[PDB]
Amino acid sequence: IDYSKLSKEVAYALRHAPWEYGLELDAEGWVDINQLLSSLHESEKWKKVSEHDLHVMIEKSDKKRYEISNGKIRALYGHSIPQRIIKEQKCPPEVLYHGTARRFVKSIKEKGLQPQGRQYVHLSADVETALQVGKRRDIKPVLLIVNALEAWSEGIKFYLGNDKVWLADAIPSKYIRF
Ligand SMILES: Nc1ncnc2c1ncn2[C@@H]1O[C@H](COP(=O)(O)OP(=O)(O)OC[C@H]2O[C@H](OP(=O)(O)O)[C@H](O)[C@@H]2O)[C@@H](O)[C@H]1O
Repeated sequence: IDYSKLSKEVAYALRHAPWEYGLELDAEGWVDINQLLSSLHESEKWKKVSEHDLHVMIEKSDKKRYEISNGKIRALYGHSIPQRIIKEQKCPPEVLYHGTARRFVKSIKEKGLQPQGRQYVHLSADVETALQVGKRRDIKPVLLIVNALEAWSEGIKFYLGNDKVWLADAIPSKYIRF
């Protein structure tokens, strides 16, 4: 089992297109794990995949993308579906980070950080994690430093993703150090 490719398939089902797998996510993103497995088994590549394989995929991952609880599974962040995933509001640390591509910096300066295709702006707890986010689009990514606690004190909402991935509503440029 190629766990990296399996994770990409699971991400598509749990973040982007659950309907394509015949799945319906609840308000917090959960779906029955046997329903996900049944849907994965529609694809020739994944007919061997067991629940055990999903736990191992999670255990071996660089990132805490998914969690399995009481026979249900969800993605913790990254969703793009029309129905807003309900996340817990959370006061952020003083500073969070956002790694991006050079070609987006002018637009972020003018408009702030926007959720774009996702439901939430995604932020990083540390510099190295943020640079890895930016490296997905740019070999020379730009580190943005977000005055997150200041933004929160002025009404910008932040939400729990995981220990390394923070979520937010749109963040005005005034809170972003370039
Ligand atoms: N006003 C504006 N004008 C122009 N561009 C703007 C803009 N505001 C923001 N942008 C940029 O628009 C891109 C959005 O791109 P994305 O939706 O992929 O967000 P992201 O890059 O944060 O990545 C999410 C997670 O996906 C991966 O997680 P996984 O590995 O899949 O688990 C990562 O690790 C993350 O945690 C980003 O470049 C923004 O900088």
